[PDB]
Amino acid sequence: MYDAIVVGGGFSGLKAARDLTNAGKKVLLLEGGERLGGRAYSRESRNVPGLRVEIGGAYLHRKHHPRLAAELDRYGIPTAAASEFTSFRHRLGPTAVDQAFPIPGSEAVAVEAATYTLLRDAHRIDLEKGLENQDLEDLDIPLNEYVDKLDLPPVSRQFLLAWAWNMLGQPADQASALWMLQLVAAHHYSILGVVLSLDEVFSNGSADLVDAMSQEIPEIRLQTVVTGIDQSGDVVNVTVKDGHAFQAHSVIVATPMNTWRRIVFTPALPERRRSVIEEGHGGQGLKILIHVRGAEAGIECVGDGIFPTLYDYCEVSESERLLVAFTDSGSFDPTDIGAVKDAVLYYLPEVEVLGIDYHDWIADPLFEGPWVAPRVGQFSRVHKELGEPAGRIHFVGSDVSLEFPGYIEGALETAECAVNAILHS
Amino acid sequence: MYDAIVVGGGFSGLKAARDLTNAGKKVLLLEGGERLGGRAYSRESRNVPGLRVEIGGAYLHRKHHPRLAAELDRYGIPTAAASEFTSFRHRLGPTAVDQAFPIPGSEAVAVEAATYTLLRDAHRIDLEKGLENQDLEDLDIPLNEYVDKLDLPPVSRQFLLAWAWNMLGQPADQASALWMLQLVAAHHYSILGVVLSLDEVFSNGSADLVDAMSQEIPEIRLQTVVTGIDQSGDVVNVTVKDGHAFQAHSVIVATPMNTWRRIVFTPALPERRRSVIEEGHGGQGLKILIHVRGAEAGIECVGDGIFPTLYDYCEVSESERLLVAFTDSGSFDPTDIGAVKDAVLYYLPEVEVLGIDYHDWIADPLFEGPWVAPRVGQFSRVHKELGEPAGRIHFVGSDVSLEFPGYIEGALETAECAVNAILHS
Ligand SMILES: Cc1cc2nc3c(=O)[nH]c(=O)nc-3n(C[C@H](O)[C@H](O)[C@H](O)COP(=O)(O)OP(=O)(O)OC[C@H]3O[C@@H](n4cnc5c(N)ncnc54)[C@H](O)[C@@H]3O)c2cc1C
Ligand SMILES: Cc1cc2nc3c(=O)[nH]c(=O)nc-3n(C[C@H](O)[C@H](O)[C@H](O)COP(=O)(O)OP(=O)(O)OC[C@H]3O[C@@H](n4cnc5c(N)ncnc54)[C@H](O)[C@@H]3O)c2cc1C
Ligand SMILES: CNCCCC(=O)c1ccc(O)nc1
Ligand SMILES: CNCCCC(=O)c1ccc(O)nc1
Ligand SMILES: CN1CCC[C@@H]1c1ccc(O)nc1
Ligand SMILES: CN1CCC[C@@H]1c1ccc(O)nc1
Repeated sequence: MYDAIVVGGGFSGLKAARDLTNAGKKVLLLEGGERLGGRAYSRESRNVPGLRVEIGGAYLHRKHHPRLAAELDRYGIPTAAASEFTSFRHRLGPTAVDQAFPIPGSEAVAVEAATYTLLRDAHRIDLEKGLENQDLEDLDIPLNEYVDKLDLPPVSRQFLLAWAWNMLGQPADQASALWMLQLVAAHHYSILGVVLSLDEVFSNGSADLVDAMSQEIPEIRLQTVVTGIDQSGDVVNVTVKDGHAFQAHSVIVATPMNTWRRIVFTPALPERRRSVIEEGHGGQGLKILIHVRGAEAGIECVGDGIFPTLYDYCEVSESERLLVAFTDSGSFDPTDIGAVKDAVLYYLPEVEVLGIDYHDWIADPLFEGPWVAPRVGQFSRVHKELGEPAGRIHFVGSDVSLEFPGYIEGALETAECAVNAILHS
Repeated sequence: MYDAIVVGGGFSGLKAARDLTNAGKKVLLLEGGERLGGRAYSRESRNVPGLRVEIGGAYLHRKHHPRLAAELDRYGIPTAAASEFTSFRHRLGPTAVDQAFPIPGSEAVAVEAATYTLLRDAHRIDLEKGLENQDLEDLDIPLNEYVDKLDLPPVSRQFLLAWAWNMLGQPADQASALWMLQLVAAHHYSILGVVLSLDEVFSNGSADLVDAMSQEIPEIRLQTVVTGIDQSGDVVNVTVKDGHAFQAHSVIVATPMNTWRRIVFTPALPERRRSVIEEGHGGQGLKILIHVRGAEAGIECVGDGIFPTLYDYCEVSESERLLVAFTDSGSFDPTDIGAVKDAVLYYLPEVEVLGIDYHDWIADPLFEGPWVAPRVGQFSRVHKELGEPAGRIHFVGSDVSLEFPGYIEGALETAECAVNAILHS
């Protein structure tokens, strides 16, 4: 038997398992798949042989993300500034300006006012309490309705909705305004910070840190899918798809929220939690790497396209590049290459699409989702609860972070909490 | 005897006297000087013969200033867009950008935050109540201290303080933060609107409207300085520097606040009012028209100069122009032409100063001040009261407007109030 079993080998699981190990505990980490790192997934390009790409999480900001910064410093892991953008090719209408902040002067007053309104709303949110414990229900409404109340003129209206489509992985009519405001809160109550936190990448890929962390973890089982967690006895029993059970005093669930519904918990999880767990969150984020010819370097495009954002990712050669597009998988089918060409040519009519690369996170049974975003009405019913212990079973992950949800920093933050909870026992 | 005597023939007095006349009242207007229009003063340039200039109030915005808009439409008075600015020559340090909004991206987050803080503060202010009736005392502190609390980085810090020096006619250490916030409130709670309301000028000068209004006023006495207002009897008696007294049921004081202290009121004015009336406000605004050679058209400069602002005013010829500078008369001596040259050359080292033109509003015994600005601590003690009736004696003027203080619109607004008060009697 173990002091602790950690279920799931993303950053959250890895941290928990390492930190518990180093505290002198006997830890087992069970990972269902063939790799560690979870939604942090560097690998070779499908389009360009020998090219290493990030197919999930990539970007960080040392100052919004201090735990991650610490990890990077700990292992001497190199980061670099993302390629700064020099060419702006927006589709925000004829009054827009082609720079990084594309709002014209004629909109300045409206933006000023909307800025005050948004930040005043975000300031209603205390990040410690949970979104369900703060009388925030009036904000838990479709983002398109919230934004209609702001009565923004067209460039700023469309610019705000494009980055919110990007950031949430949801179209405006499925996104919750409260959740948008939560992201604002999470970035020291800054609308601007939401985009500015896309500051740096791993020079050598996220696997750098994955590998550094795992090397400190003594017991790991890959291809071990947990199907059962049973704390009806004195010691927790963890059953597994094709193997013998494992036992521990404590279990950490460090798997994605939208997979919890596939595990049988005994006893059943607290009732307040059950519906949302069954529903899942509504995150439909879709990140497409696009291999292209004819693109100048340093392009950034924001607009009203089916790709709200399209921007430079990496130089492939003197004529070729990868770009990255964000949309959502409800709205867009990345396997329809004619659709990809149309969405790119909308911004960049001179560019030829050579291929795309993505991961279908939503179809992956180890995930059933990209990053977290609630359906309208979910997180004002239940939110903080989702990341609280049920007896000896802890829940961690980016998905349940109050502080940094949907970011790597959130995976680290939740793990930190569970480790400490456990070490006091 | 009259139904009403109006004392002072600026826009406030003119409106009151006209509107009362048209209501069927018997009105006398007494003006102490040789002209009508008061701090709206078009005249021929001291520097350039045949050139008509505005030596006080000039700028308006039809949408912030609806009464003024109505007056212009009433008499068919033509306005034009002020010369839009195309050349920016700021002194805001090396990270500043030479455009109308000079804040660099590196400051964007700080500006966002400060914007929220300022507007949240301005929103404490209800424009109807008076600055003394709202528990705003914590804001009634030197602007430099308030701004130090914002902890702004240099370009935005200096940009904000430059326009506030301009707008208030006071250096940061004599200006009240509460008053700055009042100007913000007055512009539909917009920091930006404070500057954007410099939208248009009178095509033919402010005298256009002065003359249109006065033509509707049947009894006017120029060179008639009021020295006494006595409402101890049943009918008000108004005594005058060199002449027989005049009598009326009602008197409107439409003279500048800083001149009230020279009139003997009988009985004495309500005690709450007396100290501030004796002090006067601390407005030291100073507007200098500068005749120059070598200046390109469309210049605008904001910076940390003894002139916080310096901008284009009018084309004099192909080589010559007028610019306008704002500073304050405590800080700067406009009769020291070597000082003027230094202050211009700081922004514009290629420009030759040929002459300056201004009016010493502060030395003018008919004014004793430019536009209103309170000393720190004044208007949180007494403010609304200054513009309230004392028995049969009304107080109007830009100086006492809650809605639009220091603007022409405020002169119209206060007059409107007094007229209506009187017509209900
Ligand atoms: C397209 C995309 C782009 C992103 N971009 C960024 C970004 O730029 N910056 C950033 O900070 N974040 C980014 N992220 C979000 C961030 O990457 C994730 O929220 C974070 O990595 C999640 O870490 P975690 O440990 O909570 O979960 P995961 O990384 O999901 O780890 C969960 C582990 O559980 C395993 N598992 C599932 N079921 C079982 C089972 N029953 N038994 C055993 N194991 C199981 C899975 O294999 C997985 O390894 C992105 C995510 C996606 C999808
Ligand atoms: C340099 C400067 C620039 C300005 N720029 C602008 C601008 O761009 N836009 C804007 O809207 N406003 C501007 N103004 C502010 C605005 O012009 C004034 O607040 C406004 O015109 C005041 O009108 P009023 O009727 O209250 O008083 P005033 O115009 O001051 O009229 C007061 C009248 O009382 C007379 N008087 C004084 N004592 C007596 C006495 N005892 N008896 C009889 N008469 C007396 C004076 O002669 C005067 O005619 C500016 C002002 C100045 C000084
Ligand atoms: C460099 N930090 C964000 C700058 C502003 C911006 O618009 C942006 C968007 C995406 C990205 O990768 N980098 C920058
Ligand atoms: C044109 N309206 C204000 C534009 C912005 C500005 O900085 C400004 C300042 C003075 C002035 O006369 N006009 C404009
Ligand atoms: C997918 N989200 C989750 C955290 C940050 C990441 C992301 C990365 C790039 C981008 O353009 N938009 C969002
Ligand atoms: C003197 N203030 C009083 C109202 C507006 C006026 C003014 C005019 C021009 C300028 O640059 N600053 C202030």
